[PDB]
Amino acid sequence: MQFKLILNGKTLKGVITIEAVDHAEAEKFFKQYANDNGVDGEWTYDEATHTFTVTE
Ligand SMILES: [Zn+2]
Ligand SMILES: [Zn+2]
Repeated sequence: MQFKLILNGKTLKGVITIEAVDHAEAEKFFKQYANDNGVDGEWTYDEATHTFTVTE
């Protein structure tokens, strides 16, 4: 499956797409990915579009 993360940071913006075999695994990956980017934000998920957002 494919999932997207929109990073809406104060000083960094991004869009990342991954392949994953599980929805919760994708969430866990993206949370670690944002943490590793130094991005600390609030989260959303939209199942219709397979899109996570993190907003600082
Ligand atoms: Zn699952
Ligand atoms: Zn789905």
